Amino acid sequence: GFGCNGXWNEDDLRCHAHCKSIPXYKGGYCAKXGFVCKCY
Repeated sequence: GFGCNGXWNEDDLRCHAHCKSIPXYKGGYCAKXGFVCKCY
């Protein structure tokens, strides 16, 4: 995943990095057992 590779591998930092790299987003929080990278 995009940093979110599960409960024991929840790198929301990298999820944020990912989403920040996407235009129209400013960040990205890691959700759903640390599996879903959700950009905002």
